[PDB]
Amino acid sequence: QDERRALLERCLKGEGEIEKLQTKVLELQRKLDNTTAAVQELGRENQSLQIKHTQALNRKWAEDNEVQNCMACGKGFSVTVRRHHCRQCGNIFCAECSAKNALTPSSKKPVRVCDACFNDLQG
Amino acid sequence: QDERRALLERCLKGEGEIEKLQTKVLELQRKLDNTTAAVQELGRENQSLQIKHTQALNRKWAEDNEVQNCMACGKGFSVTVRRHHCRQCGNIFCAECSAKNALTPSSKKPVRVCDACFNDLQG
Ligand SMILES: O=P(O)(O)O[C@@H]1[C@H](O)[C@H](OP(=O)(O)O)[C@@H](O)[C@H](O)[C@H]1O
Ligand SMILES: O=P(O)(O)O[C@@H]1[C@H](O)[C@H](OP(=O)(O)O)[C@@H](O)[C@H](O)[C@H]1O
Ligand SMILES: [Zn+2]
Ligand SMILES: [Zn+2]
Ligand SMILES: [Zn+2]
Ligand SMILES: [Zn+2]
Repeated sequence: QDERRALLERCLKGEGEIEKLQTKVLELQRKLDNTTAAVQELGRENQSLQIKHTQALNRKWAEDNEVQNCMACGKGFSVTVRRHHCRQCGNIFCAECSAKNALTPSSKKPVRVCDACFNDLQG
Repeated sequence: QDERRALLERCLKGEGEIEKLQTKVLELQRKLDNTTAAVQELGRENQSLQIKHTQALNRKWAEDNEVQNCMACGKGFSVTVRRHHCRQCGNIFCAECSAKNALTPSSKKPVRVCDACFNDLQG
């Protein structure tokens, strides 16, 4: 009589704690999936950055004969299509791929830079 | 009686399943806490690289008026203690803290750089 009246309580209360726990689990799962996806994107991004920073440090003024085409548009050099350098990356380009001058740490007066390095300086 | 027997079981099984679920809840929390900690850590890392990167992509030839001391030894500039620039970072140094020349992407010939940037460009 009162025996089953209390067992139902224990049971009903249990089948209820379960439903709650299960919900908490689907919850933490999604949040885990969410944060896991982000920490992985950070791992890739950190390797991407360290690598680019490294490549930016090796930068050196290129030797003319080593570059036969504009490092930006691929145009070939000749007597009519002369060489120019970017004071930022040290690469060689035609005049149309280095028509802009910018303020760099190498000179007080703006110097020649390629389009890529120009936009990097944020201006 | 068979009714009382069944109920007890229903309940025991319920208790069994709850235990499993509670451990799982704590497992997912442990993992979510570790990942959430790893996220903030790697995030600060990439930010620091962004900072160092943006900090370089904003360096210009420092104005002499805005630098009253060698960016390296604090040595103050005078009529005799002249100002000099490092072509890699654009900062100002005394002749003693910028007595070295190195190869940069800004010129074909070695240019004046501070001790830092020299050894920075691996000597
Ligand atoms: O006059 P030229 O014979 O074209 O010589 C070129 C110029 O001196 C370019 O200077 P610039 O970058 O200031 O144009 C330089 O970057 C090239 O390496 C040289 O081949
Ligand atoms: O000649 P001075 O009167 O000292 O003028 C300084 C020199 O021209 C320095 O050239 P340098 O770095 O190539 O020596 C330059 O870095 C400073 O900005 C100038 O104020
Ligand atoms: Zn070109
Ligand atoms: Zn460039
Ligand atoms: Zn320097
Ligand atoms: Zn000094």
